[PDB]
Amino acid sequence: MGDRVEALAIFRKKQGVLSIDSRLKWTGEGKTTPSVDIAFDAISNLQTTPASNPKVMIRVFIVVKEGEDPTSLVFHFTGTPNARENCDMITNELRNAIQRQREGSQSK
Repeated sequence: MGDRVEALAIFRKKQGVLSIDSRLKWTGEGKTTPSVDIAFDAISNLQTTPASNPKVMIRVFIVVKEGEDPTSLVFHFTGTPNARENCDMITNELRNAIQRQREGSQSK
């Protein structure tokens, strides 16, 4: 909500739109259902490409959202025309909103 940012990326050889609305939601190509729906409470941290890299990507480290186990997902913006710019847009709002939830969930 407001943190809504879009950037398509390749998730497990799937090139779809990566969206951010309180919950990090990535969706595959030609799909109405999100393939990566993980809330910020299930995002412990993430690693993104250092900008100066042809293979622009976004990696997310998932905390265990009751129901599964801790995992790490990768969204390759490498196959995206605006990989880095959207990657930054995603990462910045993503990381900001992810921590934003932590502010009211944990003491720090």
